[PDB]
Amino acid sequence: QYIVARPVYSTNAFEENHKKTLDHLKVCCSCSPQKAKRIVLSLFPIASWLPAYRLKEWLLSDIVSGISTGIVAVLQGLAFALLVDIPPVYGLYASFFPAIIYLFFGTSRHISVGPFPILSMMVGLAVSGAVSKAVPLLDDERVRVAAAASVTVLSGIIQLAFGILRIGFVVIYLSESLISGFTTAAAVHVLVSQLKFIFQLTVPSHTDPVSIFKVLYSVFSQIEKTNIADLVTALIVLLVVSIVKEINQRFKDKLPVPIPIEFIMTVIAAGVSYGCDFKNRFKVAVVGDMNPGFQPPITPDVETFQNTVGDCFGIAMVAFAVAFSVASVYSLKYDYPLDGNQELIALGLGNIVCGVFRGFAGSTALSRSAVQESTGGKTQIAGLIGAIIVLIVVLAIGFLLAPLQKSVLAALALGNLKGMLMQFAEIGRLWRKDKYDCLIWIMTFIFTIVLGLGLGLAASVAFQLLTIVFRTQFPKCSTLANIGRTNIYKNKKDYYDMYEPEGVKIFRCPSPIYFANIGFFRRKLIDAVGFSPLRILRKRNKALRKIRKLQKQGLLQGFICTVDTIKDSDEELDNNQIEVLDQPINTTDLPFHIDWNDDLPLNIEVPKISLHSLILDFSAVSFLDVSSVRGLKSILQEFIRIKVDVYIVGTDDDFIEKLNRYEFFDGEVKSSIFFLTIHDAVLHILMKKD
Amino acid sequence: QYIVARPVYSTNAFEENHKKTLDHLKVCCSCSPQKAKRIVLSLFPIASWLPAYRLKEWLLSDIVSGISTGIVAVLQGLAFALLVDIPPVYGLYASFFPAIIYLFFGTSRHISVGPFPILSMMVGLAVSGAVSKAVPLLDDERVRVAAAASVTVLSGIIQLAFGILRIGFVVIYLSESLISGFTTAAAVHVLVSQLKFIFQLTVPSHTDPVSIFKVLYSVFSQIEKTNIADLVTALIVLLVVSIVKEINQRFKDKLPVPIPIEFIMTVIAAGVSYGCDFKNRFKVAVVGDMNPGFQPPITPDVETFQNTVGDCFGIAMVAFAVAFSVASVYSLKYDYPLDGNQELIALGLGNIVCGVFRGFAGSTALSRSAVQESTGGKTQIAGLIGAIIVLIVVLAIGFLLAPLQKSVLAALALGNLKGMLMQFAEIGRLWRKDKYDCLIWIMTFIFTIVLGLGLGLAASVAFQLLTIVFRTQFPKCSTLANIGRTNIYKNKKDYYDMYEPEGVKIFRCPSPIYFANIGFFRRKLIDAVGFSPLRILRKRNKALRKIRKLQKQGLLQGFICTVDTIKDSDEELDNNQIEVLDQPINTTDLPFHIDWNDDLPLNIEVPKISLHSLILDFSAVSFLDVSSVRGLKSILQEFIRIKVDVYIVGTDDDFIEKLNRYEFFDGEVKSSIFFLTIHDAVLHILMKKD
Ligand SMILES: CC(C)CCC[C@@H](C)[C@H]1CC[C@H]2[C@@H]3CC=C4C[C@@H](OC(=O)CCC(=O)O)CC[C@]4(C)[C@H]3CC[C@]12C
Ligand SMILES: CC(C)CCC[C@@H](C)[C@H]1CC[C@H]2[C@@H]3CC=C4C[C@@H](OC(=O)CCC(=O)O)CC[C@]4(C)[C@H]3CC[C@]12C
Ligand SMILES: CC(C)CCC[C@@H](C)[C@H]1CC[C@H]2[C@@H]3CC=C4C[C@@H](OC(=O)CCC(=O)O)CC[C@]4(C)[C@H]3CC[C@]12C
Ligand SMILES: CC(C)CCC[C@@H](C)[C@H]1CC[C@H]2[C@@H]3CC=C4C[C@@H](OC(=O)CCC(=O)O)CC[C@]4(C)[C@H]3CC[C@]12C
Ligand SMILES: CC(C)CCC[C@@H](C)[C@H]1CC[C@H]2[C@@H]3CC=C4C[C@@H](OC(=O)CCC(=O)O)CC[C@]4(C)[C@H]3CC[C@]12C
Ligand SMILES: CC(C)CCC[C@@H](C)[C@H]1CC[C@H]2[C@@H]3CC=C4C[C@@H](OC(=O)CCC(=O)O)CC[C@]4(C)[C@H]3CC[C@]12C
Ligand SMILES: CC(C)CCC[C@@H](C)[C@H]1CC[C@H]2[C@@H]3CC=C4C[C@@H](OC(=O)CCC(=O)O)CC[C@]4(C)[C@H]3CC[C@]12C
Ligand SMILES: CC(C)CCC[C@@H](C)[C@H]1CC[C@H]2[C@@H]3CC=C4C[C@@H](OC(=O)CCC(=O)O)CC[C@]4(C)[C@H]3CC[C@]12C
Ligand SMILES: NC(=O)n1c(O)c(C(=O)c2cccs2)c2cc(Cl)ccc21
Ligand SMILES: NC(=O)n1c(O)c(C(=O)c2cccs2)c2cc(Cl)ccc21
Repeated sequence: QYIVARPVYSTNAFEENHKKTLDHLKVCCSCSPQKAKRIVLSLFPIASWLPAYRLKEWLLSDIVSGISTGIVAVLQGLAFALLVDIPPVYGLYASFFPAIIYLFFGTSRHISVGPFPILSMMVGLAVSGAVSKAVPLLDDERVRVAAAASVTVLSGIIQLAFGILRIGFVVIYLSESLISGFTTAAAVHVLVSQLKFIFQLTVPSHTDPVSIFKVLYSVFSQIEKTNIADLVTALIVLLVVSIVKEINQRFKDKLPVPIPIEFIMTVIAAGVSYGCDFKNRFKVAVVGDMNPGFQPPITPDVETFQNTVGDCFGIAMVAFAVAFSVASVYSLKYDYPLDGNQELIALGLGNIVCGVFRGFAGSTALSRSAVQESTGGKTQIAGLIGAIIVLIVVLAIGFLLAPLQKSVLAALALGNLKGMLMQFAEIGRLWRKDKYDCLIWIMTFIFTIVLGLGLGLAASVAFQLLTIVFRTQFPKCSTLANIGRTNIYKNKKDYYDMYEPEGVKIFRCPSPIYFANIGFFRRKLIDAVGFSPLRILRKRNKALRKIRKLQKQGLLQGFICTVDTIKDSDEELDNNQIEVLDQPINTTDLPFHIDWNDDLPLNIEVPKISLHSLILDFSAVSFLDVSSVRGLKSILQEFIRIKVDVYIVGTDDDFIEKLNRYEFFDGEVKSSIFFLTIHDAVLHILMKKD
Repeated sequence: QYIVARPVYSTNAFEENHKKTLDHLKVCCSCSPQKAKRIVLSLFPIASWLPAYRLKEWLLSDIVSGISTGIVAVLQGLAFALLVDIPPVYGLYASFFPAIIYLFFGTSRHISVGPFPILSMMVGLAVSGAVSKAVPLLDDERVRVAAAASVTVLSGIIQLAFGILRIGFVVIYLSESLISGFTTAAAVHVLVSQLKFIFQLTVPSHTDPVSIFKVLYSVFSQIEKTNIADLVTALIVLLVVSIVKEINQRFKDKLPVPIPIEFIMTVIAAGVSYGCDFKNRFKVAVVGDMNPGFQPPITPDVETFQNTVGDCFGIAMVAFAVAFSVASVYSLKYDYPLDGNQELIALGLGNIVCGVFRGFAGSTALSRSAVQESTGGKTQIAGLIGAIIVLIVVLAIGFLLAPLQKSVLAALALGNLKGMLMQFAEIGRLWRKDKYDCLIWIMTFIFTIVLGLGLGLAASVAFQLLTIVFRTQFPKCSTLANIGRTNIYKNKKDYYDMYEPEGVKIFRCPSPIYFANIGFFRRKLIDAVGFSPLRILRKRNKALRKIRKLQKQGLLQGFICTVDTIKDSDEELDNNQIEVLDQPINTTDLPFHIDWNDDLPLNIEVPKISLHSLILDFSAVSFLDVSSVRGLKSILQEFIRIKVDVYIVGTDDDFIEKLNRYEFFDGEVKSSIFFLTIHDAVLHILMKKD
């Protein structure tokens, strides 16, 4: 049973009966020989797991996973190089250099970095913006490569500058409702942007607010020019891949290393396209012969930095958020301490080295990481084998992809959109849960469809921040009362036999009071008390001025009258003199001790007040700002001058220690109004009144 | 003394011992004859105070205040029409039509609407943007008037659309730190923009990111062309007005209706400029003769709506925020119910009627409202007399301002910048108070100086919203303990003789848990408990799998061994099989009842745990979202499967009623874990353990 027999404490009788107990530059600038061995081995993390490498139980699994992710990285390299309007050889450069740099500088053991379609589509939008903003067949796709490389270099520089300044916690402003709303709209963007390769149409590059319908108009105005031999091949590839992926999602009994339908269908499509001369019989958009070898490095152009300095921030944000959210899943499994700041440095170095050698930007993909982890990827040596496969495709076997339809690539990339399109079926899962994150989802989807991918992310983040203000805009403030003659105080409109003491009003605001809900708090407090205290103070001051005017006239003196009725000379105060009606009342010059409650002398009318104390339950108020401290001080000054005691209960110690440095406590609003709980304020009032 | 002898309640034993107690379209669509008389008399509020008009005590004071504000409105009309590059006659139209419309449609009794310099400067920027974006001496200032009228019409339409949709609470996103940071930067903008009239220079219109230094470069590159006869006159006017304003701020004894130095200095300057032929002796920039009469109305141009649709939103926001913050001061005095939604409708109608008749936009000014209220303005009839004065200046006495220097106007408008420039001396008043609103002030000032007035307001609002996330990003989570063997639980690192029970950990997070602080909450909870529970669950599952493998081999059977030492066959789990290490443990198929704490059989190693229950004090957690509910459910599922009881205390009723519709409670995380306070959870643990 709950038995308590303590005295009544009031936060100053408690702090005197139980006694309590440069700034950062001398702990962060101490050059020690034990700290450099931590800093270097956390900056260059290949010296930490490569000596501690269990060879005999990991090498074969890493080799198998490396081959099985290198084939997928080759097939996804020259398929994401079509979302950018560059030749498809520049997609193989994008999946080789970051996989080499992340081997030396990365912390995650299970992701395989390369390109992934949302970031390559954002790069494809930014390069068309840089082309359309620059001052003055093969000469068009030269400046596309030369500007995509510079967009990649600038995004890597931004990511490296994030990683050096140790701001790796920027992923927490990217809640999963915003990610789930951005991802389906990016999937719709991919599905629309890959229509011009299935139908084999010619679409000009659009870079504007809404461009998901400009591409739709430019495609659907020339449906009569659709190559049937490309559409039939893309439809045949698309329904086989979905059926075999459905079979691979089910049927997982006696089935190790599930059947790769993408590689098999690509081999079959390339063999058919070579054997029957599909470039000459029909007229298809075949992937031409790539130059065997790498390209010499280019200097990044300066005039395209100043044109796309806004899009590279969004590219860096998306490339860090995706590569953190994917890697944290495999970090919760296997229990390794993934470091957020080193990921930005590794991805920035990988993107810089990729952009110097004419690649394009990218981070890890969810499907390639799932292929690398599901087939037994133990460490990042599988990424090295996956990069060696792309190296041997670039150097030697480049002619084997020369009879590739370029519509089977767009059909394969439309294959695994079902993972990002099923999240449409969660709005109903969010409508019956919060109705604020459903709003965040809907507004993120609308802003990403309409305002593109660069501006839509910033607009959805700015709305996600406004949602938190919407949550605490109109709090459900209530009035409390006692249940069962004990220390249980709950809401008055809930239980039956609640007892409320005489002249005590316990008020509770269940939200942190800041600038958007201080006026609402004041209005709700005035409506719950029953009067405005400034109105009663002004009427009391008017009555006191009339009383002392009658005393100066020689009528009053307790307070006996001479005549029964006087004239009702309502001396109204003009401007620049009405501010004396807000002054505190002093009755030291009078012999009587008026209380403004029983009655007054002749034709003096003052509204009555039954209160003598109110209690503010501030147990849920988390913080205050200058506007709340100013408004709260203005409220308590009206409540104290009206002879009503105020108590603020339920606060802990650093709340009072923060309120000390707000110039809150003066000779009127003393520091002895803070009590511990609600019940020892009611007990203090009851032991003070009698 | 505090004596309590209640039983121990657990939010389900409490709700069964004390029994408790279309949606809005049928209360908002009820056409009643008593509701129309409220709606019309709140929409057309001149029918409410004009019959209730105490004539014999208000008429003379309203006439005096009307004359004294009409002179100031005339002198401020054709001085704010120089911040826009229009002829000065179009400033007298801006202070006449809104004062007539606000008489019929306004609620405040003490503001005098007209132009005010921040909004006219924003109009002057937007009109230059509309000129510089339009496709193709007197022909330049024709399109300035024709585009400023359309910017005014669009801003009035936006304000009227705000007032009809009843969103009049948008001023609460405009905290006083943001207003105080925006106002001084607007004052610096006014002081720089009025330099070309003192020196009498020719400056082209700049409309861009940063333009406070483009005007400074265009002025200070041609200092050698400064008219000395204008600079000397502006300096003579400027130091007299400041001295007499200092004398008027002090010396307020036997001094009614303080001496207007602006009208006297304007009369003296005009008389000197006429008597000595200042347009011919020197070569000054005198205010030319205005056409006597109004202008016929124009249709607003459509092509300039689409160019400045972004700036008109900022003009409407500033025009509502200033006219609300000024009117609320005189609404707190005199006690009248000012309505926020009617102010938007009245200002929108005033701006529309002003923009049709070739005026420009505006709301009330602080100085004109102070002049109208301080001289005895009782109602809005003083605004009507102030408009009649502007009418008689436009119609008849227009030649009296024709010898006006146009540098004395810029010198007068630099006079009362001291009210908006002294707020520089509050950063030190905000540095020792919060250091978040000092940051809001500094970032608002920097964004308004750099990004102009239109974009700077939006950027400072977007940073003000981010400040609230910065306040609750890293909360100061703590561990509590008991003081003095009673129901007082406070922070463990504060007091000396705090007692903590055996195996109980009371944890407290003093912030609402949302998406930005759920990972920090999980990391702080794991660091305060002392272990990760998923690690102990995985090691317990590995040990249990080894135990049952030894049982299948025929060695174990309580739990006696056969041999002393076995081989250390560490059967490590591959991928797609390691997720069985997170499953709950069941020991129903074993005869023994292992507890994972004392010891285990041969070479089995499990980490020990001293906990058996932890308590989460959620009294300060105001709300949750889907990310917090998901992460909290994931935390409690690890803590329950490890055989550690969890209790969540300090929550009130609608917190549990909200958590019901989150799919939070299942067969594992039952609803019986919620307790009332901290002490009756500790008492429940102590009465359950023995
Ligand atoms: C939820 C909503 C309110 C958020 C804000 C949406 C706006 C950002 C969208 C909605 C309508 C859009 C406009 C709809 C149509 C057009 C015409 C379009 O014209 C062309 O592409 C050229 C046509 C030609 O040259 O003939 C240019 C973009 C624009 C202005 C769009 C710009 C982006 C707008 C303003
Ligand atoms: C806000 C969401 C929910 C709906 C979006 C509706 C509109 C904003 C969209 C739908 C149809 C779109 C239009 C569809 C086709 C075109 C043609 C397109 O191409 C041209 O005009 C090329 C030049 C020419 O041929 O004249 C320019 C964009 C435009 C006007 C689009 C502008 C944006 C529009 C009006
Ligand atoms: C804290 C985050 C938001 C990054 C820091 C702010 C950036 C958004 C700013 C700071 C430096 C700025 C740059 C400073 C100088 C220039 C050169 C300038 O070159 C010109 O040709 C001038 C005329 C013009 O293009 O407007 C173009 C803008 C640019 C790249 C600016 C683009 C915007 C930048 C990158
Ligand atoms: C958000 C924070 C952590 C980012 C910190 C880094 C940025 C402040 C720097 C990194 C690289 C900088 C860029 C490096 C080079 C240039 C080119 C420079 O071009 C010129 O001056 C034009 C010269 C010419 O046209 O001849 C304009 C600034 C800009 C875009 C810089 C803008 C500022 C950037 C993005
Ligand atoms: C606190 C800071 C980081 C906030 C972001 C600041 C930017 C929005 C500012 C800082 C530097 C500014 C730039 C500094 C100089 C110029 C050159 C200026 O050039 C001209 O006016 C034309 C010159 C010519 O024609 O010769 C155009 C604006 C611009 C790009 C400014 C645009 C606005 C910028 C990028
Ligand atoms: C961010 C805050 C704290 C400091 C701001 C520093 C810069 C962003 C400012 C200071 C000096 C400014 C410059 C001062 C003078 C000019 C000349 C001005 O006029 C012309 O160039 C006209 C055409 C010509 O004559 O070439 C254009 C803006 C510019 C470059 C300004 C651009 C913005 C600058 C670099
Ligand atoms: C909820 C708040 C933020 C207001 C609602 C959204 C507005 C910001 C949008 C909705 C309608 C939009 C307008 C819809 C159509 C047009 C015509 C369009 O005309 C053109 O010549 C098209 C090409 C172009 O200028 O880009 C110019 C943009 C404009 C005015 C748009 C400007 C932006 C507007 C006002
Ligand atoms: C924030 C919410 C509450 C505002 C609600 C009102 C707006 C949605 C409306 C009110 C007036 C509208 C404007 C009225 C007229 C026009 C002109 C119109 O011009 C054309 O279509 C061009 C025709 C041509 O060039 O021939 C473009 C949209 C625009 C700016 C409209 C944009 C949308 C506005 C601002
Ligand atoms: N598992 C696997 O081998 N693959 C995929 O999952 C692919 C996708 O459709 C992706 C959509 C978003 C990221 S990947 C894919 C595409 C090609 Cl061209 C070759 C192989 C592929
Ligand atoms: N009280 C008064 O009569 N006046 C002022 O206060 C003036 C200002 O400087 C203002 C600065 C911001 C708003 S007003 C002012 C200017 C002129 Cl041209 C004529 C009279 C004036």
